[PDB]
Amino acid sequence: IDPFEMAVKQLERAAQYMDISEEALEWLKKPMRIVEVSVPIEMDDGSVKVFTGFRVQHNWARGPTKGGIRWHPAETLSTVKALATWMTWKVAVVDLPYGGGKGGIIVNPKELSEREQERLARAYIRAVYDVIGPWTDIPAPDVYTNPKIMGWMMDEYETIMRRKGPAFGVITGKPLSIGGSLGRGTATAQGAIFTIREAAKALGIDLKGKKIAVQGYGNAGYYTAKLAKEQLGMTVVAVSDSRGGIYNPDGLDPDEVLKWKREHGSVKDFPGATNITNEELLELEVDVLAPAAIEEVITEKNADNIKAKIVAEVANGPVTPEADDILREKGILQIPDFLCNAGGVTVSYFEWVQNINGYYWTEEEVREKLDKKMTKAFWEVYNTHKDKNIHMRDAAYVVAVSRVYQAMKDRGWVKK
Ligand SMILES: NC(=O)c1ccc[n+]([C@@H]2O[C@H](COP(=O)([O-])OP(=O)(O)OC[C@H]3O[C@@H](n4cnc5c(N)ncnc54)[C@H](OP(=O)(O)O)[C@@H]3O)[C@@H](O)[C@H]2O)c1
Repeated sequence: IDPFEMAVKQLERAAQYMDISEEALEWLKKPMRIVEVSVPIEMDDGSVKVFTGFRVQHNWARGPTKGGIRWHPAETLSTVKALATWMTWKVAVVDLPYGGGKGGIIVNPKELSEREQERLARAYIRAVYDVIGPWTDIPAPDVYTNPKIMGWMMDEYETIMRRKGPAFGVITGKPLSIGGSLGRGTATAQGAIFTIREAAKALGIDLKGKKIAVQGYGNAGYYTAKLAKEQLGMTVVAVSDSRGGIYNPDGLDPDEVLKWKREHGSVKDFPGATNITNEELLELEVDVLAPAAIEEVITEKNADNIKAKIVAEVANGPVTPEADDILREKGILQIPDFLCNAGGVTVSYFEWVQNINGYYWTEEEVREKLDKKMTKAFWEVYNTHKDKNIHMRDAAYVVAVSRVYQAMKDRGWVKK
């Protein structure tokens, strides 16, 4: 509807910058498989309640589809389809043998208990077994789905499969006790850190004691700031949550910021730092900028006032396309949000590899492998963005869609 057609429009805006076939563009627009299921559960009161579950596998030319599961009351098939179409290219940009998928249940998990959550997860797996699998479709954690739910669903899948294969590999984000992966907690942020270091290297600027402004202070934002300070030599000077923000040119301690927010519910009035708002945060003179909160933080109204040299879109959708154009014509190097947030997808791929191989990597090995994947993804995007003189998002889209086109042409799906 709205989101699916938005994804289709983004795909066409990418395709007009590359030599793709018309039949391939049409094939990419239509998701390969959509599964609607009536997921039944027995409520805690003894009644039976049926929810609507969606499993959309957008494409599997490059390999088994990889996609999250979302439990949000406002879910429609359009949102699932668009998101699946979108992490198709997420797994494409970072060179994974994956397709894109999305799972969803039209449900309000706020008033579902632990028993109800377990039953709903188990019943969703019972409904969507025939269309999933370790080599076919790998669900992953997403909004309102925590690794406890995935332990439950892996249990159900191994129960139904009778443990004939690598059950652990059917889904990702499982608890560390049963087929979990190290680096899953700090994954997206750490991959964003590798991309930030690579962008600084490409731009020609060194990160020793530079300035980074991080907007949004969820787990991802705190990890991004902490890892940037610890590794890159970043002197973070300002961080904001939804409620408010702080500024301190002397540098910040992300551990202290997290402690303050936990103690007081927000980062408001952190000691030693002036209280500022998010719009104050966006225009600050920093070297790196990283938005990690609600989508479309940067708008056309506040794009020409950005002074940061590098923008790392840690959060999804944070910059409007015309604001992206403004930042491009300002000499500001960006990082596409789906290219930036590819750390979680890369570590989920790593977890799947560990499950399939039966061998579990250390946090060290995971870190170096994520480093390699993230660096090659960013460098491919930047090199296409240099050769074709196109935007960051356009370059990443070109890389992803070119890979998917090559996968289909090799599979024979599209003869042209
Ligand atoms: N792109 C991908 O494919 C992919 C794959 C994996 C992960 N990811 C990313 O990584 C994140 C993984 O999700 P997450 O689980 O880490 O989100 P999270 O922020 O840890 O959410 C956990 C939720 O569980 C509840 N909770 C926490 N502790 C609890 C306790 N002791 N008892 C009861 N409830 C508790 C919390 O709400 P209450 O406290 O109110 O219950 C909270 O909302 C996602 O946000 C996603 O963006 C992405």
